Amino acid sequence: KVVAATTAQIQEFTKYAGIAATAYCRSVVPGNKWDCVQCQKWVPDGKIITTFTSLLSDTNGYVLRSDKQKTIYLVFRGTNSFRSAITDIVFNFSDYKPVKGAKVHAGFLSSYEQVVNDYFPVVQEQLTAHPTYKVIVTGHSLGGAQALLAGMDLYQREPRLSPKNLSIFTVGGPRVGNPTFAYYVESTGIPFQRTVHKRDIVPHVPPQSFGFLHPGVESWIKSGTSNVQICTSEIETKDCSNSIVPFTSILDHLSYFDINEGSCL
Repeated sequence: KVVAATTAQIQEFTKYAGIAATAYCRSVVPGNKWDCVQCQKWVPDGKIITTFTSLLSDTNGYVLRSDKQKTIYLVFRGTNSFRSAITDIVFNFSDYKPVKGAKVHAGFLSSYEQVVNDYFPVVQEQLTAHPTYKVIVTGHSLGGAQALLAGMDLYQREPRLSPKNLSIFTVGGPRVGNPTFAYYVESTGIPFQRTVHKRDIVPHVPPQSFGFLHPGVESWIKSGTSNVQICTSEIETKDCSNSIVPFTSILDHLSYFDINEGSCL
């Protein structure tokens, strides 16, 4: 139930932290260029299909297609001022209208409704252009809450996406919903991989005392770069990053497998 990660999996989890890091380069969004170091390192033939920015909540993201890897990537990020994203949050809920009994964080859902009409027809269009390709959704920090709600809404509202071609990856993701929402997520069968690095605070906020719970399987970077234990349950265990609480840190939020997550370095 608590395995070490095969280097093959450490490679996979690193590829996606590197793509989530690209969303912080201005030149990618709103710059509309794929010429950043991480960019070119993980998906060299990427064609940026779109970028969208929400000036209201500073939720940015982009749709990217890679004919080589047969993947359509949906990537998000919120604000990169992370000490004010954490101190200025409200741990209140909104109803998750698709599922009876579910509720998600109120602010992350209002940032999501703000940008859904900017990616969703573009993704749909690329699956009609490219029907054999898979959709990977990804992000760091607040961008991880958007990614989980994004992959769940693509599941709900697009017939062609299912566990065969929809995948979700986040590094640094906050919790998003109450236990019924968590339950529904693992019930979809969409693979969700939540990596958290060492003592990073943000997967620990909003806390369980307020009613929030994480779905998906946790892969914890314990020491440095290849020491990743996997808590293979699809609901969160106290066996992985929850064991270090309250000895928590915002500084571990800022690099994942040694890639800067926050400043495009």
